[PDB]
Amino acid sequence: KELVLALYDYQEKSPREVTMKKGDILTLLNSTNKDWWKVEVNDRQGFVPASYVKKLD
Repeated sequence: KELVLALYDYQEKSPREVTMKKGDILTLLNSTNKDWWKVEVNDRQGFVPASYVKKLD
């Protein structure tokens, strides 16, 4: 698709979230929410804080 860049690390705090590290490059799955975007990291899917990633495109 698409791609975002993780600007910060994020540990999942809930069953529909996913973990990411600074610098990771993620596939954006759904950005229809203002606060949480669904991303695919590496074989994992779930939401992160929208503003902890940046679009590239």
